[PDB]
Amino acid sequence: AVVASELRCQCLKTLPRVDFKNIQSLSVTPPGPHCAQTEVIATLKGGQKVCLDPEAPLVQKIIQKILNKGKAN
Amino acid sequence: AVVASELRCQCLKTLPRVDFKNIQSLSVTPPGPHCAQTEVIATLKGGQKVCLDPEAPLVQKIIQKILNKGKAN
Repeated sequence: AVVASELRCQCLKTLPRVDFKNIQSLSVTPPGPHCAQTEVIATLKGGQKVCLDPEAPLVQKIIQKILNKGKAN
Repeated sequence: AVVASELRCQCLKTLPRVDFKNIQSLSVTPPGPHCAQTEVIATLKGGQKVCLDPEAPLVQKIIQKILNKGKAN
């Protein structure tokens, strides 16, 4: 009945460091006529994704750590 | 008939800086039993997405520029 998903953002909320070690995927997109702020979408290991910080600026470090965690090639 | 998408990666190839200013979305995911390397997926403005560098390490700068391009709040 009532509405809980309209002119809000990319998600009701977001995490600054979703189950990091679990983060098995990520999705960053700019804001729109409501999100009023960039937002991302990270997936975890096991089957559980969601929306994360705005480009994880404060968590960027831990993020750059997740992005640089592919130094196995 | 022939197969062109098997034990390869997240995409046939990837861009180090897809239509950046157009990049209207992004998706970063780790490699698997074939990609042998982290890969991402960025979308452009107009309706055209694809796979980008591996966390755009060399292009990370221009990327951090796209991630920090939300300083309008």
